Amino acid sequence: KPIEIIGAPFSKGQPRGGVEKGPAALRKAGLVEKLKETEYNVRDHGDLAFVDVPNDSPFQIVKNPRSVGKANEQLAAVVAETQKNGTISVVLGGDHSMAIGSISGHARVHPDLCVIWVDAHTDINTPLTASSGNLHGQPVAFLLKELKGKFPDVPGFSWVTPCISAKDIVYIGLRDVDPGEHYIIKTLGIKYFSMTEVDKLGIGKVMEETFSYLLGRKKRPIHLSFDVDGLDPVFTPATGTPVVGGLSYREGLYITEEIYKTGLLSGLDIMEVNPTLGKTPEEVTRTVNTAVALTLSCFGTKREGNHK
Amino acid sequence: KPIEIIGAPFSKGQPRGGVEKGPAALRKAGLVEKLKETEYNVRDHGDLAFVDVPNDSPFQIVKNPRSVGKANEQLAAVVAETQKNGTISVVLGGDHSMAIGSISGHARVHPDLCVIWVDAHTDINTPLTASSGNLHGQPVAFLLKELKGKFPDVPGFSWVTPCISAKDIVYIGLRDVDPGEHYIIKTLGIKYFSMTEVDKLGIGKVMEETFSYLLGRKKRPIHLSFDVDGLDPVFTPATGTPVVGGLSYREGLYITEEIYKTGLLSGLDIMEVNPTLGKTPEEVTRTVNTAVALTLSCFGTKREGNHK
Amino acid sequence: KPIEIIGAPFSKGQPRGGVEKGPAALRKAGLVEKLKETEYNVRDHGDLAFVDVPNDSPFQIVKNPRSVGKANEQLAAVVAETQKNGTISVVLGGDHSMAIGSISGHARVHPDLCVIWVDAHTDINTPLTASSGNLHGQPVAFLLKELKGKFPDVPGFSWVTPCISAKDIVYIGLRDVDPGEHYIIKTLGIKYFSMTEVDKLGIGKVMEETFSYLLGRKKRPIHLSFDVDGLDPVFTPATGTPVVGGLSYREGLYITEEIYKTGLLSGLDIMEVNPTLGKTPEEVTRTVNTAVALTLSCFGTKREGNHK
Ligand SMILES: N[C@@H](CSCC[B-](O)(O)O)C(=O)O
Ligand SMILES: N[C@@H](CSCC[B-](O)(O)O)C(=O)O
Ligand SMILES: N[C@@H](CSCC[B-](O)(O)O)C(=O)O
Ligand SMILES: [Mn+2]
Ligand SMILES: [Mn+2]
Ligand SMILES: [Mn+2]
Ligand SMILES: [Mn+2]
Ligand SMILES: [Mn+2]
Ligand SMILES: [Mn+2]
Repeated sequence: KPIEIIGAPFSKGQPRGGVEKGPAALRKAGLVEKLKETEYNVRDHGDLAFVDVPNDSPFQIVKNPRSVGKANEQLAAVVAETQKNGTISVVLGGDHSMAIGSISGHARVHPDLCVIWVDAHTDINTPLTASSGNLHGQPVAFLLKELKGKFPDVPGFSWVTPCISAKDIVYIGLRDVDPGEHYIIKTLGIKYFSMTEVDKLGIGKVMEETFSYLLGRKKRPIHLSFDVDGLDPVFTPATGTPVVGGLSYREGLYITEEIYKTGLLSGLDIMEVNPTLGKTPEEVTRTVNTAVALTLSCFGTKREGNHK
Repeated sequence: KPIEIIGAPFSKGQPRGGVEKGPAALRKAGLVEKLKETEYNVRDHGDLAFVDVPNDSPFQIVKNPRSVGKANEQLAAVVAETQKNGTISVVLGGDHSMAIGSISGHARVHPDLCVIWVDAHTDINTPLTASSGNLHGQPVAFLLKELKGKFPDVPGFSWVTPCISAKDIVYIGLRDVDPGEHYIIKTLGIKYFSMTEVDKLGIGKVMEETFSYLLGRKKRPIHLSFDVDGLDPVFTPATGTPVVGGLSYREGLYITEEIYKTGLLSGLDIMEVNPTLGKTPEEVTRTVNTAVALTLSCFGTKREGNHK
Repeated sequence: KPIEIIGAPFSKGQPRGGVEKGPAALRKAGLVEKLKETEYNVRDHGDLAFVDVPNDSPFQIVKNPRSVGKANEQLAAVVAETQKNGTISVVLGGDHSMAIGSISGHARVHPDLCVIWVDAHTDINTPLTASSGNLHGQPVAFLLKELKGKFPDVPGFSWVTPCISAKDIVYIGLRDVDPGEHYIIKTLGIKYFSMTEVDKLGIGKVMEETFSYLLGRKKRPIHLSFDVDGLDPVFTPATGTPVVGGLSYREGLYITEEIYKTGLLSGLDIMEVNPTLGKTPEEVTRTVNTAVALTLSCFGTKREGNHK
């Protein structure tokens, strides 16, 4: 089971600096060559080439609808293709709206997969509840089966097929949820471990519960969508929406180490790394180094050491 | 049900005076406006006027014994008034000596109240054991029954009536306790959770035990006195007496969230916030925001999110 | 039970000159004076003068054998002498290669001693498994019985006799282990607590398990060899081999507080403080003060407070 690195230098999902530079920033640290050092074979697919949809006027409050939908449609076909080939797709991200395509592709092949979403945010606003109108804050809304039809058809997303049930997703790291989002997750019964549950339980018990809940009855593919703002700004400063009181570098690694151990990791997303938003170059260094370390962890690197 | 913001720009409890600007800084951050966005209604009693006592000769070691005792005598009067109005009192103060007026006036109405003292210090020096003479380090000493008549009656504190006992206060965050203080807390059998206990049990079990101790025989009014230096200097740098290795931002919010969950919060103190002590504007903004964040949490704001 | 500080200004164990200045930096932090103020009586033996060996050329790959050996031989005899008289030895070191002499000398007076190694590294590379050739990454290999006869006897170390068995040592803080080292610790079944275990169990649980393991069968003296890089670079930045995701300040203090509480503390090493590797003078003070706080903790200072 090899690894397939897939770059997605896209930012139309949001307004900020240059999240599209995230893939280049990550490879710069030698992420690909480092991955090849694990027991996994690795293939770099390269970065996708996105072309904007000309008259991409806002659909209500939703910005760059057609462009975001066009990019994601392309990504779903690419991820789907590497999934069918029996590989572990790794999307080096731009904004988190690319999770729509990443997960849609992964789900077309492994429909029974589950999603672990590490993020300070739920990204579950619909094109109606979100005032920002930034698609990176609505990916899960476009993917959940229960919200299907709860919002008007959005131009550019007619190819999307709600692929994940509200009970197949687990949030870890929440601390910045909008009113409408908290309503949805609450009314839909979505399982989450906010920073409050993390402080109470400890990351160790959080994983046991995350796994028993998602893998208790039957085992299935795991798709970990990782937003770097999930960890605390001290560790991942170079992101568009940083929130204090985040996951520590240690807890982040624990998460991935545990996920590795399940041997079920099937899809991975490393998103929101925006090098331009570094107050100093070192802040980018920290962000990138933290992202790379997490990525390597998902693939066997253990802090206790490794040997063949 | 209602909430009343009381301002206490008093700094005679310590050699630093920037702590007087605390209320204005918090108010400038939008504390008032944010509290109204909760489930509670809010009232701003405005700031108290502290008439400074002329010939305030030092009482042996104690500094400004009359000026502090008089400022607090008012606070206690103001606080006793809002408490009878059936509202939750919240004091945005300067130094922690004002805890005397806040807690005294609060208990003046609710004598069966308990106290949760979040602080890196015990602030329980008696005018005799204290070596600094700064009253912001002796408040608990002027409030505990067991310590009454155990040190020469200081001038200006005649009006104070020992309200709490040794089994009605719980310390959280201790990491710098002078010898005479450690002697008293243990001789008196005061219940506390120093950083050592927080590290071992974990903040989750820590809150579970304080609530068990203070509210075991019965549910009663809770007074939360929050010294911003209880959180590590990384989070609350703009404060008078900072000590490394304190409670984290997450643990700080955890405490306040839990106390809100009891529905017993009756009195609140947010002290020692001093903007003039911010090495860089971002340090004052960081300190202030955490103080506001801690307050909102006390009144419902949850990290998992909120909706109407 | 008295205490005797022993300076070990040596650095031929690693490539970066400067750690030789560690003992002078610690005293300059008032370590000796702060120690006398606890309940223990203190004596400072001063620093040892090492004899730079002439034709000290590499031994296949290990750098400066004769220099490190003779250096360690000197310390051993000194540590043996102080231990003999019935005092607790505190070795202020240069690089961690001096642990060979600290522990060797300690074991002559207490053959049943156990060892608690706080490090980000296992320092158990052999002259054949290592590659850096630096001996500060091999002290444990020279002390373990199970490792004798697993590599060629090094020139200048024949005075050494493996003193600890694979079951008499416990590691805490591990996060940067070499493949060869990892193979060794799993092969020999050595007990350890990588940051992974600390994240999972909590430092409180880690200490209980460490004591059950080492002091379960029977009670015996404890040797605590503390590498400052065991703590996170945020607290001990001035060290040769910094590694993110380290033990926190609070955890370092919890470890040392629990050790002190056993009453069996007999030998201690405070190593790898390089005051020249500090990118800024404050980073040197920060690392020196952290190490100092750690030591005081090892001899009674508790965050809850102290009093005669
Ligand atoms: N709930 C906010 C959050 S935007 C943050 C998005 B992301 O998690 O991807 O960084 C909104 O609708 O804009
Ligand atoms: N024990 C010290 C403590 S000063 C800290 C006061 B406060 O906790 O209110 O910041 C003294 O007597 O000044
Ligand atoms: N495994 C590395 C570790 S160097 C770290 C040495 B010390 O733990 O003493 O800081 C080597 O063989 O150089
Ligand atoms: Mn996010
Ligand atoms: Mn996101
Ligand atoms: Mn304090
Ligand atoms: Mn205080
Ligand atoms: Mn070491
Ligand atoms: Mn080390």
